[PDB]
Amino acid sequence: TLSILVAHDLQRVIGFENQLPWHLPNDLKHVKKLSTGHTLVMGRKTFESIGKPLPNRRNVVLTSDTSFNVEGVDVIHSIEDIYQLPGHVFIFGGQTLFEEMIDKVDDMYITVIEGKFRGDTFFPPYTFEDWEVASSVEGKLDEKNTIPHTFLHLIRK
Ligand SMILES: NC(=O)C1=CN([C@@H]2O[C@H](COP(=O)(O)OP(=O)(O)OC[C@H]3O[C@@H](n4cnc5c(N)ncnc54)[C@H](OP(=O)(O)O)[C@@H]3O)[C@@H](O)[C@H]2O)C=CC1
Ligand SMILES: CCc1nc(N)nc(N)c1C#C[C@@H](C)c1cc(OC)cc(-c2ccncc2)c1
Repeated sequence: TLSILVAHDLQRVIGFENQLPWHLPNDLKHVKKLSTGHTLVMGRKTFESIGKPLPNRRNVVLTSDTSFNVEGVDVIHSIEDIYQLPGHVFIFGGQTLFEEMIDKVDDMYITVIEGKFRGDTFFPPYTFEDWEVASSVEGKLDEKNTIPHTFLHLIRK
């Protein structure tokens, strides 16, 4: 299974100056629950913005840099290498990897952040004409999660 995992706003903003524009604990839990025990594939800039692998799953980084070798991270150098990865693989960002992979994935786990933020990186445009809504669940608002948000699971038709 090859999936996209992404959070984007009403205009498909995903990032700003190598950071997420929002702070949403419910979304991090969501990500943990989905990917624990599986594989995350991410671009080099995305990895460096956090700088540490996420524990309890395989962390894979795509980069042209043949000197890359981080403790607890696996490296690949070609998009083609993604297909050799075993198990459930989640394309985890950022913009460049999303653009490269959106036409190739089976399904998408999207957190729609119902706001308009300033961004410099975007999720590519897509149409529901090509994607069936397997599920759509509103996030609960509270003290620490104060932006409305919706978890979508979309499956390519
Ligand atoms: N809201 C969300 O769900 C998410 C948001 N983000 C955000 O996205 C932004 C970063 O996106 P972006 O700038 O596009 O960077 P990326 O994370 O997509 O990294 C780009 C780098 O990945 C490597 N790479 C990509 N494709 C290839 C390839 N085909 N072959 C070899 N290497 C490749 C290259 O590394 P190299 O230059 O070393 O060769 C390239 O420079 C940040 O703001 C981040 O916060 C990221 C993930 C999720
Ligand atoms: C969650 C934000 C998020 N939400 C959703 N729905 N999809 C995503 N793909 C991401 C994401 C992401 C990237 C920036 C990312 C990569 C990473 O590579 C290790 C670690 C984290 C991370 C480690 C720990 N705490 C917060 C974030 C985030």
